[PDB]
Amino acid sequence: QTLHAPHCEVGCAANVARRVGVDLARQVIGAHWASRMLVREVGTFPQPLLDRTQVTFSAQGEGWPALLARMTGGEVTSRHVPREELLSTLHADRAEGGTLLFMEDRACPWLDSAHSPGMLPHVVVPDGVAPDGSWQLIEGHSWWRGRYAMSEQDLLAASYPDPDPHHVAGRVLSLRIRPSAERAAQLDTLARQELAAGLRTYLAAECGETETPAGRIVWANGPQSVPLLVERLRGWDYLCPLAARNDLSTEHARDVALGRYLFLALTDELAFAAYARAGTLRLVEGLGLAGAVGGLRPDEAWRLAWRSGQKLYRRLDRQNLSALFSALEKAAEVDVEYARRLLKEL
Amino acid sequence: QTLHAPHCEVGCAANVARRVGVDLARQVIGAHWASRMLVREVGTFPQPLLDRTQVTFSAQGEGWPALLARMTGGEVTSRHVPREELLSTLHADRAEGGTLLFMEDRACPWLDSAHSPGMLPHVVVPDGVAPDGSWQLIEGHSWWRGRYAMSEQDLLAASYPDPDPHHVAGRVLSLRIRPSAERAAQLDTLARQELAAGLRTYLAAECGETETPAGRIVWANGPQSVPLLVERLRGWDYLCPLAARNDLSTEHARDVALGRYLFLALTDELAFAAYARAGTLRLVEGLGLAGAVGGLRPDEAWRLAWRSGQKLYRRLDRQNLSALFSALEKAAEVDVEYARRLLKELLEH
Ligand SMILES: CS[C@H]1O[C@H]([C@H](N)[C@@H](C)O)[C@H](O)[C@H](O)[C@H]1O
Repeated sequence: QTLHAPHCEVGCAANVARRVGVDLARQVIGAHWASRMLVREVGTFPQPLLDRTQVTFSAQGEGWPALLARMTGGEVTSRHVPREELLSTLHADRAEGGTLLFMEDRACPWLDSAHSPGMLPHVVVPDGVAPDGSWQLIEGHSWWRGRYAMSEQDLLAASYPDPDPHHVAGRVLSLRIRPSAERAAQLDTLARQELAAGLRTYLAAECGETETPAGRIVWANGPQSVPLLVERLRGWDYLCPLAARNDLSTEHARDVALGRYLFLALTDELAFAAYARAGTLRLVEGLGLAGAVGGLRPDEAWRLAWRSGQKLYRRLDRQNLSALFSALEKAAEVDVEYARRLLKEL
Repeated sequence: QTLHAPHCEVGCAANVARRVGVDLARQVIGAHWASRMLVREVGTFPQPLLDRTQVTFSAQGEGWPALLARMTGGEVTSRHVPREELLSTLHADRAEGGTLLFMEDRACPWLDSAHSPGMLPHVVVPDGVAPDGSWQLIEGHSWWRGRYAMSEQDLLAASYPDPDPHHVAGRVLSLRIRPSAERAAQLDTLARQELAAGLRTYLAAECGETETPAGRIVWANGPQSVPLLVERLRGWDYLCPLAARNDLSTEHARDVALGRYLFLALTDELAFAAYARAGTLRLVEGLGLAGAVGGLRPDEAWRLAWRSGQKLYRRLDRQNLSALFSALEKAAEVDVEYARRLLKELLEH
């Protein structure tokens, strides 16, 4: 069965990681405990790519590409490749891992997105050639998890589109991640070391700020990240009375739709947090530390906040806004007690 | 009488600069020739603030805060002020320039945005207390330009919103920019220098890439900036059949609204391009190089691309889309002929 994740690129990496005997969810993502509030907002003029104040959450920390590489000793590097050389690079990558292949949503018929290339590009994992000569594409997104066959012709049609709004033209992420059999024996040892290192970064609770052409990017780590996030998201309660009207302007229905999109993107991050925290718990139990840390369930607290984000996205009103904030405050407080307990035991 | 520009913060800065004998449109913005395409796109994972691929244009280059500080010997300083120090900051800043005071759209009643704090915060220039106790606020955006009165009570309440989605509570940009007597006379000298420095940067035509938590940010300077923009903007032609197709789900309808927003944002940057270009013309004259560039009107070319964008909001079809594309290639063409002549004429001395 095909592995999946709330972020489809992580699902893809998980399938690839399994080929080389690496458990991404448990040993890589689960080994990296993180909690960060991120804000894009007005800073120093000019910032022409700053289209709106924007807030979200991330439990990805450094991210799986940096951690998958670190821990396997291998390599997760991105690159554009010319159409003549694409079919071969796929077979070449599969030997030592695999490829994340970027295409538009309209290039994947199962996505049902013919009339639009999507807000962001999509990603699939090519899994070798079937008897027919048609390629096997692994879909990493939980909503469409599985295997889809696509003719070879369509694969270069999909990977080199015209026009190319997403600059997706033959873009590939190359996972060269096969651990040497000595490194492979060190995986749980290294996972336990990454586990402690992320917990220390979490409790260090550092703050940061950068000025970019897309705006000022603010971030805050650690136990205060979710209380700071909730405080900031209150600023969007104006969406509730606006969305309860049926006679919205064109300009006003745009406000609502971007605010709603802000809450969809956050909901996917809460799903990811629940997925990561489960991986951490499986890593903890496999390390034999579960009985020492206790029965706290940060993965469950984040799942409830995910569901509550879904509920807000479907019906953007004040009761569901307030219920999201309260589910997030609960996840913040189970997180910090679990983090402190787990670092103590390590 | 109130100055204005298509970006509200630029119109606000023009008003503060006039108070200290500096013509922002001519000596600061007109003295910074620039052309740049910006893309935000997928880069290294993870990038949680990367919500969509996005492309836009900028003729602002380094931007007026850097230029206006350099040229005046002063500073353009951002700061959050506690409530009990806002009025005194407003009064104290006015002697050396003034203040861009940040505000939610709903704080400014003339914006008719009571329902929303806006996608972005707004800025106004407080302009003293009137003999009746009321405060005067200068609106620097062309569509609302003028002076509005606010009571001190409403100004304080509006400058400290709770909650504060935009993070603008007591946030001020302090423009301490009064030139010394000697600097005031060297002004048009420095405006001449900045014009050449900016022209040389435009032809250096460098590009860059940064990886941020908001995505990979790609930029390109030079004569290739507008053809590159038109190439990438072709990627959004899918918006035409998508709009007016009446079986639209919440997600595909969100795609249409964000596409239209992309071109609304772009339209403002073309109107700024026409505004900056025109400022470069008026600077080229008091400098006396008008005759030695010919009759090339980059302001007029860019103003035709601006109008071409506004057509797109009312009707978003392949024709108006291609009309905007052709208008943009014209302005890019005019821009490189004009810049090549003016940089040669500048150093001909
Ligand atoms: C409900 S599909 C959701 O994600 C899409 C795609 N799967 C990603 C991976 O590119 C597109 O960005 C869509 O515009 C967005 O609404």
